[PDB]
Amino acid sequence: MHLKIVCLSDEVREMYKNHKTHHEGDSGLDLFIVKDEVLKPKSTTFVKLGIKAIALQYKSNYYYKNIVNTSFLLFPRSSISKTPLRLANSIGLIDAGYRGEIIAALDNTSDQEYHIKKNDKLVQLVSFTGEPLSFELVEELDETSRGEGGFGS
Amino acid sequence: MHLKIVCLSDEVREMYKNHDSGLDLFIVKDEVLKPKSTTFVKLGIKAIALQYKSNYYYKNIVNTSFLLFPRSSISKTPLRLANSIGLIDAGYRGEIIAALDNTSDQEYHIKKNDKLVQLVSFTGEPLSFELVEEL
Amino acid sequence: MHLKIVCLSDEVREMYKNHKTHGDSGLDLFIVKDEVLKPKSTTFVKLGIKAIALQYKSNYYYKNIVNTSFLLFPRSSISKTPLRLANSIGLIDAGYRGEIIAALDNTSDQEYHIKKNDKLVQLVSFTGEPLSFELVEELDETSRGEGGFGS
Ligand SMILES: O=c1ccn([C@H]2C[C@H](O)[C@@H](CNC(c3ccccc3)c3ccccc3)O2)c(=O)[nH]1
Ligand SMILES: O=c1ccn([C@H]2C[C@H](O)[C@@H](CNC(c3ccccc3)c3ccccc3)O2)c(=O)[nH]1
Ligand SMILES: O=c1ccn([C@H]2C[C@H](O)[C@@H](CNC(c3ccccc3)c3ccccc3)O2)c(=O)[nH]1
Repeated sequence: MHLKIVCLSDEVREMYKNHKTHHEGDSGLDLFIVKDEVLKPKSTTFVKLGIKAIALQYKSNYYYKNIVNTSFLLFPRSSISKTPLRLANSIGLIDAGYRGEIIAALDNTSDQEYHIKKNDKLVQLVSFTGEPLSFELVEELDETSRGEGGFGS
Repeated sequence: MHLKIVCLSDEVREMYKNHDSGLDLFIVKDEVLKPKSTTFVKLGIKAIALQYKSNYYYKNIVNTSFLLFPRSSISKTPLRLANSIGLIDAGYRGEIIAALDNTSDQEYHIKKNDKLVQLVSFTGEPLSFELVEEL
Repeated sequence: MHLKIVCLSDEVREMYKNHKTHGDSGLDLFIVKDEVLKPKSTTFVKLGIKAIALQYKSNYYYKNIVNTSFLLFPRSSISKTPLRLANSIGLIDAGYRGEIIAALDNTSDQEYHIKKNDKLVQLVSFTGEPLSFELVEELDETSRGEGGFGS
């Protein structure tokens, strides 16, 4: 599976240009926390990840009664387990047509505020097939304004 | 992936007659979830999933296993799916149930027509469905 | 999907030789020793096994049998307990050689006793295809694979 990722700021672009934990073969792509943020105790926070993405896979014939955009998954990283933060929707399902910012809905199970920091890695993108992932940085996902493409401001 | 769905009452049939990687499932009856609880919420349907046969390593159409995901909008409630993602094995013929944890210190009211969970294929392929009398 | 499983003790080998729970999409994994989980805690519970998953090679877009990634799911029956899988679903990458661990949140205000033979989690293929398994002594020639020259 190949991800095309639009970074929503120069700061975010710099993070993904120097991605330090992605290796050839990996089934998950770590995503960064992109801004220091305080998560309220016993709360759900919709944490913006500063990127938009599409996933590309080979077309397949499927029962329903070359390369195509496909749905993909947002998993917690195993290392989230040492924190009090949990993914509210368990596993995120990003449909093939979504052009919005990728968000992690994080439950803070602690009675204390939780500080997340730029460069923390709490979630990862994954293919439905679990196949190795590649990615590249692009300026737009498609021609639409939500896709960050097309004419004008 | 194609689902054949048995609705377990005419009220439920009505909901699915008047109903993409996930197929939203409805809460089919108003219900109060106790504070700090797990409730097995019955969804009033049985279902089998059909996909093309594949050669797999071990040791035309087949019924296959499928998944029960939370909807992303569950996040806006205090309810969480207890078993994370439900696995419905190919052999299952029972009613589909969502095990919902109410993390609130107060009771939570779910209503008929609420959509908290969805059925998903292992491949994330588009889903179709039809209503049947029998699996 | 076919799993090659290394059991890390004879006690664990005894369990998997006599499985009893296993065309199924999930392979149940055992709790392998009695353990007490503290209240309001996350415990990294060691499952006493290492495992590689094998599938037929498939062509994938990226810019005969192979090692493949696989998943650690809670069992549906975990729902009746106060235990929850901290990371939702575990992702085990192709060829991973460490002991498989279940990170379990005890959401109770009471300590929770897990017991040898309890089944709380299961291994699952990304395709949901039936699973087979066999017991092996090593995954590869490396010490982390439990193989190769000893001492
Ligand atoms: O885990 C997910 C799952 C889906 N989506 C995409 C596809 C979905 O179509 C979209 C839903 N946005 C919701 C929202 C709800 C739960 C988790 C994330 C996002 C939302 C955004 C901002 C505030 C409050 C809720 O996000 C996502 O970004 N992350
Ligand atoms: O999330 C799931 C996972 C599996 N199943 C199917 C296939 C599994 O083989 C089966 C387990 N049924 C149990 C049960 C226990 C926990 C969560 C859901 C369901 C049950 C049966 C009767 C009453 C109340 C609960 O349900 C399901 O309906 N939902
Ligand atoms: O649920 C999972 C997911 C991945 N892994 C494998 C593949 C992952 O690559 C690996 C992550 N190991 C971590 C760890 C952290 C949380 C939960 C489990 C495992 C670890 C354990 C003990 C000490 C230090 C770290 O475990 C696993 O054993 N169980």
